[PDB]
Amino acid sequence: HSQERPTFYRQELNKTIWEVPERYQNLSPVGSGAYGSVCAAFDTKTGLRVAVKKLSRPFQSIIHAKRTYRELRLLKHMKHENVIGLLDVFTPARSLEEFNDVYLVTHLMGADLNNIVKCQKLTDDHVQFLIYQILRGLKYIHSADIIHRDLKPSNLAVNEDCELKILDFGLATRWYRAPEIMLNWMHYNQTVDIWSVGCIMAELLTGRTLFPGTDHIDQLKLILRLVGTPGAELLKKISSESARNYIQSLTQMPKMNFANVFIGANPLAVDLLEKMLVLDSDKRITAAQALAHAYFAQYHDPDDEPVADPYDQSFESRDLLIDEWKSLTYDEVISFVPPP
Ligand SMILES: C[S@@](=O)c1ccc(-c2nc(-c3ccc(F)cc3)c(-c3ccncc3)[nH]2)cc1
Ligand SMILES: CCCCCCCCO[C@@H]1O[C@H](CO)[C@@H](O)[C@H](O)[C@H]1O
Repeated sequence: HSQERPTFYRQELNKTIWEVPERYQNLSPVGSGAYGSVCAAFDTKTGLRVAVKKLSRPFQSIIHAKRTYRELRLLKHMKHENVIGLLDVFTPARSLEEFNDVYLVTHLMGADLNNIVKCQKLTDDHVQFLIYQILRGLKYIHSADIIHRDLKPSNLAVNEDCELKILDFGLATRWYRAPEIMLNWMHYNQTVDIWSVGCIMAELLTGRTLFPGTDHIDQLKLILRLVGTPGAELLKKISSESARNYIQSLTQMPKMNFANVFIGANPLAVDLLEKMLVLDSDKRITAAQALAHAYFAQYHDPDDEPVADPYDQSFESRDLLIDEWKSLTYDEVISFVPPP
C-alpha cells in the first residue's frame, strides 16, 4: 500500500558486516569465495528457506561493475521453474551516492545432481523426468539467446521431489563440455549445451561417466572413439587448415553402434542420445526439438514449455565507466519487482 523502506538489521557474517531486511532471519554461512559469500536464511514473509548472497567488491573496477550488472540483469530476466531466478535484490543504501553493496536472494538449494544421483543407475522413468526438466530449462535459456557453455551435474540443483533448476555455479570439470568448446572454436551454437545434456543423460542411464578424460587430448580421443572421426560434411566447414590436415591424418573410425554401447536402455533413450551426441553441432537436436521426441511422451506439454521475453544484451558490447555501470546496476535494484 504501503510504501516504506524495510527495516534492516546488522550482523557479522563471513568476516564482514551484513545488513539485511528483518524478513530474512537466522542467517547461517554456507560458503565464501572471491565472488562474495552466501548465507542460508528463513524468509518469514514467504515462508521460504532462502540463500542470500552478498557480492564482494561489486564496483571495484570496470570489469567487476560490468560483471555485477550482467549478473543482476540475468537473474532479473530468468523467470522459469527449471532455471535459477530472483526472489529479491536489495541494498541498505538509501541513495546512489550511498550505494556500495548488492545482495541477491534466491531459493535455498542444498543438493546438486551428483549429490542426489550418487553414481548409481537411475530408472528410465527417472531419467526421462530429470532430462525433460533440463531440456525445458534450456529451451527457455536458449530462447533468450543465451548459451550456458558449461552445463554439468554440479550446475544442476535437484530437491527431494527431484525438481530441477539450472544454475551457473556449483553448490571432472570438463567431462561434459562440447568438443568445440574444448577446442576454443568460437562461433558457438546453442547445441553446445545439448552435447552436455547427452553426456549427463548417458551417465544417469549407465551409472558411468561417458567421457572421463584424464586431460584435454584424452577427452577428445574418448569422444572420437564413440562418435567416430569427422565426416566429409563436417570437414568442409573447418576454416583452419591445420585443424583440417590433422583431422584427415587420423585413422578413420566409424560411429559406434549406440544400441550396443547402451545395450539395455530404452531404445527411445538410445535414439535421443544418437541425436544429441553428434560431432557436428549443426546436426544436433535442439532443446525444443528434443522436448517433442517420443522419449518424453509422459511429460511433454507443448503448452507448458515456455520461452523467455526478448533479452536485451546490447550492454555486452559497451565499454563504460565504473560510475556508469554502478548507476545502471542501482537502477535495476530499484526497479526490481518480486515474483508473485
Ligand atoms: C564462483 S564460485 O565460488 C560460486 C559458488 C557458489 C555461488 C552461489 N551463489 C548463490 C546465489 C545465492 C543467491 C542468489 F540470489 C543467487 C545466487 C548460491 C546459492 C544459492 C542457493 N542455495 C545455496 C547457494 N551459491 C556463487 C559462486
Ligand atoms: C577432431 C575433433 C573435431 C571436433 C569438431 C567439432 C564440430 C562442431 O560443429 C561445428 O560447430 C561450429 C560452431 O562452434 C559451427 O560453426 C560448425 O558449422 C559446426 O560444424
